[PDB]
Amino acid sequence: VSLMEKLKWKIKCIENKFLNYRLTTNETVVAETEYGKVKGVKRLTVYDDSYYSFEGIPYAQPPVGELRFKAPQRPTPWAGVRDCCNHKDKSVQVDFITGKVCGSEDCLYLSVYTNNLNPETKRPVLVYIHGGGFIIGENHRDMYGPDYFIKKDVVLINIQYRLGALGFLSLNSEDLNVPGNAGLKDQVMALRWIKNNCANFGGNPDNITVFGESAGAASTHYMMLTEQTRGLFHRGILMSGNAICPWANTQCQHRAFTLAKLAGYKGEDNDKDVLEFLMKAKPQDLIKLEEKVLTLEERTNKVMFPFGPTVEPYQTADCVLPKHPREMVKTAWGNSIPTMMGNTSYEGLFFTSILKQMPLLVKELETCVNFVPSELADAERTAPETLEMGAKIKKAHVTGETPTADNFMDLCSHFYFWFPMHRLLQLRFNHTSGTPVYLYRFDFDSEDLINPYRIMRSGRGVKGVSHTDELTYFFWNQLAKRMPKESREYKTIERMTGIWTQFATTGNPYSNEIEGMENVSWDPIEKSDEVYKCLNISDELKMIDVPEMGKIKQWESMFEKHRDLF
Ligand SMILES: *B(O)c1ccc(C)c(OCc2ccccc2)c1
Repeated sequence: VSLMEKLKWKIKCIENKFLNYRLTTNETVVAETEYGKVKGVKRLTVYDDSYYSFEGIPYAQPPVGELRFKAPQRPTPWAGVRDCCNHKDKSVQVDFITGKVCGSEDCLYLSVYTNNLNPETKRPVLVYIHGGGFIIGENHRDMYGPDYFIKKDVVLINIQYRLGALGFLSLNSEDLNVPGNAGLKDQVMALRWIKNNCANFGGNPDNITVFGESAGAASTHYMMLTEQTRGLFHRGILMSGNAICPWANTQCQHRAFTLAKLAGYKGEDNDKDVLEFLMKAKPQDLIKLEEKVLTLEERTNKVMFPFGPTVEPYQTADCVLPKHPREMVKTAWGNSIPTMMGNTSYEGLFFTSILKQMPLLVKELETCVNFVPSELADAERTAPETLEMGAKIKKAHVTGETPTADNFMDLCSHFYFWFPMHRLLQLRFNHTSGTPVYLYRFDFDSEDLINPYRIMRSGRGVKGVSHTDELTYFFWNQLAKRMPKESREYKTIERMTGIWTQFATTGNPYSNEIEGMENVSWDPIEKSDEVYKCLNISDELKMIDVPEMGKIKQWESMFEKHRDLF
């Protein structure tokens, strides 16, 4: 990231700290939890609203020392009152702006926000799980401020969970108790805390909605898939992701040795010896070297992250993913709660910055063989069958005789988001009680209000609605500002928080009380539908057939001779 954007960011960080101070009030409050009393504080917003804030509520023991890489442990209760008037640190990660490692192993906290601690009615509880490819992210209000949602009468909860190798190391040897998915197990424990404590904050424990974007959507989907969470919540929203996205899981059991060897491990590839070395390493050393773990071959085959959610090699008490996600869909309790899913109208624009530094990626579209789903592709991607499958992809996205950068990013929209969504819907339809699933398409484009991901994707002055552009209209961030009440951005904020709050409340995202939705008839998807309908969210709200449908069917056609793997 440029020095200009670095200094720009440092300043906004300095501005955030002062604005945070200025929007703090002297009205502190104490709430009960099952682990003890917590002290919160009332905060203000730039729109002259206010909310009660509890940050730094632990839901697990700090996963340090002998607990590194292990499933989370219930936290120790306290006598007296715990200070929750400040946030804790984020999980150890590379700061995308600075390039330096930041955060802490001591990161298993959540934050609780509401405009009223003693509401007349038990309120809907909305639980946000952040994305960041399971390797970055936080619940800090500089990125995920509740300032917009607290205009609504709900309780909003933002969780953290372990990232990177510290969250997702996985070792085959059963004796070592490192099966993988520690970070997902973190989420499970936070959800359990939420179920048992939201009532203390005005929440209705019988009306909880879990939602997340990108890896947070994959996370939400995992929480709907695993038996560990059966009946814990009542609606789910998957924003630009789910568990069967190719980036959402990986078999990484062999990569722990590689990481160790990157960090100076001397010895043999043995799970016990590799673990012992990894247990003593500085956590910042491991996280910084994570970028080097994937092989050239793995990158070529579109493995995006070395460590992430995995199929656990053996079962344990807290096991979250005993089988591949496709399999877990067959029996998933979450198939039977109201569900909303969606994507932006140009997801793949997110990969602009990556394409810039690696222009040759565009030549992958010559045959598109590298984008053929890995389960269908041969190892070298040289089989004539793989060339045939790649030709189907090529026909779907290459518009001229030579592929362009926009063809690449259009392709990415489907490989990473739209096609996995299609597969999920079709799979789920064969295993559901009949609860509704609604689709949205976020198609609102502005650069008058942005979020820091625009900086990371190098999308300043860039047109189209990228992966993460919707976050701007759900959460306050330190790059935001007060918008005029009549502006299209402000209207979109009210629309997005409105629909999300309507869906969380009733399991149905339609309400006549939301501006622009007067002529909207938002029906869910049925198994018999050959064409998906979605609410296209733009300056106007309009129900349309998913424009991406034709391309989606073209991807599906690669599976013509392998229907059992679709
Ligand atoms: B969603 O959580 C997500 C989807 C796809 C990608 C590539 C992704 O990467 C985020 C990231 C990239 C580079 C460095 C740090 C984070 C996230």
